[PDB]
Amino acid sequence: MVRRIEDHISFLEKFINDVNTLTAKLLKDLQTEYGISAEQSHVLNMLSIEALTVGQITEKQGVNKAAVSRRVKKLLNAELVKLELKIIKLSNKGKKYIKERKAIMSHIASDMTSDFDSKEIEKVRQVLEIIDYRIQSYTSKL
Amino acid sequence: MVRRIEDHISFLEKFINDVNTLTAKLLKDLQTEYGISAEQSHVLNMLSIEALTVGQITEKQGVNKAAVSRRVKKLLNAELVKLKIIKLSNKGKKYIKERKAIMSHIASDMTSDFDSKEIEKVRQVLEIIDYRIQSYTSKL
Repeated sequence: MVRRIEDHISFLEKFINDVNTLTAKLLKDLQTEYGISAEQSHVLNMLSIEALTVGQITEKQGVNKAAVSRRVKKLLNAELVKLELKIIKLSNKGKKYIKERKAIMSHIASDMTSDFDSKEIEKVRQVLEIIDYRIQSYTSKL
Repeated sequence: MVRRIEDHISFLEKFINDVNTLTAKLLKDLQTEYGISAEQSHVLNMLSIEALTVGQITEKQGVNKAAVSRRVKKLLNAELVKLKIIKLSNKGKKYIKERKAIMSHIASDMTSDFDSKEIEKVRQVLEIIDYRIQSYTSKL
């Protein structure tokens, strides 16, 4: 079992890099055309799901109390995000951006899974949901 | 069905960020113990797979023409990397094995209660996806 989960782990690290490498390539032009970097794009993607504060973002991101403060002020100056700890939500324009990001992904994902059996995907998705639940739970403890 | 594939992509992205988040917190002390930052640790990660040069590294990495050359310099001076042809040293490999031990122990604990065939089904689905992604980034 040792060489087993270790193989799964090695495999998942590779799958994650390939997903990141492919995502960056498919979004280079959009970010280019919106004047934002990959890093700022990943921040808009986090806020497409829930309104966050520099505090939250920093925890999920990593060691960047200032690098986050900067990136967020830059997003505010580009009017891609807005305020209401502070109320950091997406502006209408950051939403247009997220809609054009989803539409680009959704499209190649669709063509890539058109043949999958939804009953099988559904079982796989439940398993990953439980693991996701345990990762988030463990992240909370310590 | 377009709102279902969107849900899957979002879930998939959320899963990946949760893993990256957890991975960062689990390794901070070890990275700290070795005198390196998370970003220099990513360069070791790569070199753990295959010996590379600043060429391969900058690409996969992404946007980083000289920010990568720097992290390498620091790793080279730390004696984790070794020299063109950039490889890991026996000290760099000791960091990767200890990294592997921390991750493997956590991953197996979160997974020990699953049926081996359930995990294999997940593995097969992800392999087919990774197959198709590599095949795609291959084209353009």
